Amino acid sequence: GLGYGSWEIDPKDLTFLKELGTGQFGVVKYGKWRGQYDVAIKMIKEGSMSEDEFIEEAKVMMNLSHEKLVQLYGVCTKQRPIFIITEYMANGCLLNYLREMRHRFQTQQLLEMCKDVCEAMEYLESKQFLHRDLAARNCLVNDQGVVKVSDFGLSRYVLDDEYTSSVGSKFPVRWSPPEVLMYSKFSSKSDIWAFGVLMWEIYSLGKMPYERFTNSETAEHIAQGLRLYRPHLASEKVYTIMYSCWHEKADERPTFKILLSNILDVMDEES
Ligand SMILES: C=CC(=O)N1CCC[C@@H](n2nc(-c3ccc(Oc4ccccc4)cc3)c3c(N)ncnc32)C1
Repeated sequence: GLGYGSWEIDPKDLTFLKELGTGQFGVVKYGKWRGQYDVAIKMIKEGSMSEDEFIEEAKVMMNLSHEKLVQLYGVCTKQRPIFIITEYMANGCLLNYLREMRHRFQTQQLLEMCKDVCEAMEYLESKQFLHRDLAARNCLVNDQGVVKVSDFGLSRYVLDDEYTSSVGSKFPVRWSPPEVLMYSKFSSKSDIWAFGVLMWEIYSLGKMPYERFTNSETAEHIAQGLRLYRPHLASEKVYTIMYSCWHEKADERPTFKILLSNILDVMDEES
């Protein structure tokens, strides 16, 4: 209505129902919009984000739409803290979901999680949109067990320097290819590398990549041409797919379209 741009939600239309905890960038709640639509409300703590840049980017993010990508519905920016209003994903963070041994996952379920993420990433790649921090901790799971990609591109607006540079204590070293760790060279191929590490996280039921190493040791391991090795639940064909994401030469890594074709092939062969 009057006073609101197409990317702006009126916070008065929100009903808060449940505290979900603190996610990356701030406190998140479950609620309703206009009494009946389920939403998540992510509250951005003051001083944590480059707010005007994020608001401009939110306009582009609103236009992204894919069934395996968490939908951004709008933002509430007339007050502090600002809110990010998104699709609600009842089963929460993928990393925590993988770590719950009660699920007793079949490998076909794990491969479907990989396919869900790959479809979202093929869509982002088709829009020339980099995720820049793909990992299981940045994927969500809905009430139907569908995994969707979340927090896409958001790292660009984080003000805490410990998260933003390779030399920072909170940088995603374990999901980064050699050219990012050595030279800060981000590209579609650094999202491909990260996707291979995410496939390893899924097939490992949420183990930390390079679980016995520090970040410093991981960077040395990778720079020396060494890699993660095969999770017990991954078949040789699944391992070949994730390993292809880790070629030392970025231009020899597949695209998300190729990875999708490889995953569908294994799904058919392992059906
Ligand atoms: C370890 C506990 C666990 O599960 N957590 C940790 C506590 C909060 C939980 N969480 N987070 C979101 C969410 C909400 C908004 C959002 O903004 C976007 C910004 C840019 C692009 C897309 C989204 C990102 C994630 C979220 C959600 N949507 N639905 C349910 N739980 C959520 C996940």
